[PDB]
Amino acid sequence: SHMPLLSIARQEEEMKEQLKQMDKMKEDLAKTERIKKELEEQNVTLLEQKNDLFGSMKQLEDKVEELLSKNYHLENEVARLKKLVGE
Amino acid sequence: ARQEEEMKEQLKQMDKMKEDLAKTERIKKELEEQNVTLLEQKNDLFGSMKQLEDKVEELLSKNYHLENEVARLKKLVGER
Repeated sequence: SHMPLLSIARQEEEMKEQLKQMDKMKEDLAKTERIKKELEEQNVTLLEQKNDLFGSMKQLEDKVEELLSKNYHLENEVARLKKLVGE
Repeated sequence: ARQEEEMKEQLKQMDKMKEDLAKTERIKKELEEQNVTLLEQKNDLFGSMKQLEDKVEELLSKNYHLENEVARLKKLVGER
């Protein structure tokens, strides 16, 4: 209250306003902590999932490299065989 | 004076409270940015994953065709 209060009354109004603001902070903290913990857990999971996608990525790049080389060698054999028969 | 002391104690507890909250919010926002960046990196990886799988399927099918073409040609040439 902004009305002119007497010390005895202002004091009581101030103490109530403090407990209130305190409970508000206790609530803001509890919620932020909860959200913080869920974020920790999720990031751990995401990181683990990302490292797995990287691992799969590599296996595939390798598979592609292996197939690209067998492909070129095949096109060269076809060209060699074709020229020999005349196509 | 006695009530003024009760006020001070409440304030010391309050300061500590704001301190724990400020700290918790700072770590939280940090974790949020790390969380969004990871989500995006995971999305990137999926998209690149598909491209590669398609390339593999394509190369595997060309490979088999080429092997059949090489087989056909050898039978004509006499090679074994």
